[PDB]
Amino acid sequence: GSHMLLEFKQFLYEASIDEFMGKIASCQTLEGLEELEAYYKKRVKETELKDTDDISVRDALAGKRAELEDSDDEVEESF
Repeated sequence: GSHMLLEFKQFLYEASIDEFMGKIASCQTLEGLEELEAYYKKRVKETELKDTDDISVRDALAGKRAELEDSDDEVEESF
């Protein structure tokens, strides 16, 4: 069946944004987005993330961060 093309961009350039942009768009909490932000920083030495993931996802993750930071009304700091 299907496998990595080994000599092309395409399989990586789908890789970048396949669930992660959803995972941040769904993060529901800045405190979680920030854990996603640490998990992004934890991961991308363990793999590669090219240019493509980093901009697309960060601009979204940071995209959400401002929203979520408006949404700072989170657990125990405000119950």
